[PDB]
Amino acid sequence: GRFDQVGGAFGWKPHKLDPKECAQVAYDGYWYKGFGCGFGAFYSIVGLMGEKYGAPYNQFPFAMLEANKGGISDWGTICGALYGAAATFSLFWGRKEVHPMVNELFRWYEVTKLPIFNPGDAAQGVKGDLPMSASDSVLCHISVSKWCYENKIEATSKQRSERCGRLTADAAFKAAEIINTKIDQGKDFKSTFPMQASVSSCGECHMTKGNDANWAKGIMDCTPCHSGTAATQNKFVNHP
Amino acid sequence: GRFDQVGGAFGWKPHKLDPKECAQVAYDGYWYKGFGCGFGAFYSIVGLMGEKYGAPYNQFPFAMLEANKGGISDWGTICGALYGAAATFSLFWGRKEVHPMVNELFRWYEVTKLPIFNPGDAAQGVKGDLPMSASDSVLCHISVSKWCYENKIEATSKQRSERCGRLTADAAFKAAEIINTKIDQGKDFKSTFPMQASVSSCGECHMTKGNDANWAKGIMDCTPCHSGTAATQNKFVNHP
Ligand code: HEC
Ligand code: HEC
Ligand code: HEC
Ligand code: HEC
Repeated sequence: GRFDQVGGAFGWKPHKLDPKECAQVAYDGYWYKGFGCGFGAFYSIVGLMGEKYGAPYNQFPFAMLEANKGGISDWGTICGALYGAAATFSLFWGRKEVHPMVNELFRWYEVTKLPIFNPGDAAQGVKGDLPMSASDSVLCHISVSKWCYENKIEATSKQRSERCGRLTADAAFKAAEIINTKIDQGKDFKSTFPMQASVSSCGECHMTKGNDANWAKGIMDCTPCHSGTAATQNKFVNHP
Repeated sequence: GRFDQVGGAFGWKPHKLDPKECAQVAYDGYWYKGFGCGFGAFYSIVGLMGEKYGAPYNQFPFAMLEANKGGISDWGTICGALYGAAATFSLFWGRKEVHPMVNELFRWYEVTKLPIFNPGDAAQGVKGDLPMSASDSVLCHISVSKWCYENKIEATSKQRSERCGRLTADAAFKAAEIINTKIDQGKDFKSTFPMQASVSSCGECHMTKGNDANWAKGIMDCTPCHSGTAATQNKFVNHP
């Protein structure tokens, strides 16, 4: 009936992946027809399962993930690579089970200095080395803008598009490892990245049912936006 | 070949839909197995097309959209309803064409007071009117938290669960209108919502090629985060 689907909800069969292969295809996918972060990462997971094991994986409308490029048509929201990777988890597991998987993928992203991946000369943007940094944000605007600012590189530069291309690979690689670990540990799976400090402490009031201050939703690290930093001071007045 | 898909990229045949139908369906879909905002929205478009026209629409793994519940596994990033609705656009059109569609849907969401949709006695979460407001953000965290704060409503209440359900309906409604208009107008589609003030004013420096300060990526309204409001001041020291 209505709301149901071919194969049932979360009824696809997961298959272990080769993280190295994934990082690679994700990076390549990123440049393909200029589809981007979401497409490359998504494809490196479900796309590779399709090439090796056929249906249902190979029946997916892959380019739909172009939607996530630039945090969804340049709105700079969720980093496309992150969505593309986490979305695949929902093809196999449901809400309760996917939560710790995305928590690990997302918390890892906030703290790890990236990119790590290097295509060598398979580089389609700029060959070379790129500065690494921890974004402390799963949001594209924050991740990209901070890095460009800090490194005096333009968000239009071939470098930042090379950077996002490599990040797609790192996220693909990490997501792949998480999928593998999930297949192994079954319903025992646990995130290896503990809850963020700010999330836990602020959460005491803002994310605890019954609390008079329990208004907030979202477990992104609170630090970037709620720290009174120069960046978050009023830029609409006296801002050269 | 690798990276291609059944039907070619953006190869689906779009069909006009009834906005009021989608709104109703999206609202139901929202509660179905607790799948949420992204599931209802996406389904009310592609799902209905499946029910009414068959393959390929009816072949889609709908439950994957549960990935988006609560701003992606409770992370509070892009609102599930917005992503779910926008995603559908990429099944029929390429990024060039989709950009103005997402721009209108997202801008519409920022400036419009919601929710509008009212299931009356058919409310599946909690019956009754709900306070409306413009979020100024396509991010579930800012949208929800600010609304709970300003109305003193726990983010864990049925009231807010009901609000997000209604919001899903509004989003689905608007996306259908956009899709319909896009079908009629073809390559001449233009968004009714213009670029936000802060984005083009701040963008003059930050999102313009060649300018030293060209570091930012993202066309979200800059006001909530770069205004030095009470909210963005340091909440880590002397708070509350
Ligand atoms: C409970 C002991 C709290 C902790 C821990 C933190 N906050 Fe809080 N916050 C609390 C209350 C009761 C209130 C409202 C009344 C008031 O004191 O003004 C707030 C309000 C906020 C706001 C609103 C804007 C403001 O005026 O400050 C924000 C955006 C907010 N709190 C953020 C926040 C963050 C991110 C925290 C951790 C770093 C944090 N609060 C902890 C109660 C408590
Ligand atoms: C930036 C992307 C943010 C992150 C990460 C977190 N919050 Fe936030 N929060 C942000 C803004 C710009 C706003 C809107 C403020 C406004 O104009 O109303 C909010 C709002 C909240 C609120 C509600 C009170 C309010 O000022 O509206 C709370 C209680 C809050 N945020 C808490 C908070 C905590 C505890 C977070 C970490 C898990 C968190 N926010 C992250 C921007 C951002
Ligand atoms: C050009 C005339 C600009 C306009 C208009 C705005 N910004 Fe800006 N910004 C510009 C420069 C050259 C710099 C360099 C540092 C400085 O203070 O001179 C910046 C920097 C920022 C920053 C980060 C650095 C900081 O002050 O902490 C942010 C967060 C930023 N700008 C945001 C921003 C927004 C939101 C604007 C509109 C309200 C805005 N800027 C306009 C140049 C120009
Ligand atoms: C909140 C959800 C945000 C919105 C909407 C916009 N920006 Fe932003 N911006 C925000 C944060 C938390 C940061 C990181 C600050 C840090 O600690 O480094 C940024 C960063 C930028 C930058 C880079 C410089 C920097 O301070 O790191 C710029 C130039 C900037 N933001 C500009 C800007 C403009 C013009 C926006 C609207 C189109 C905009 N930001 C929205 C948070 C958020």
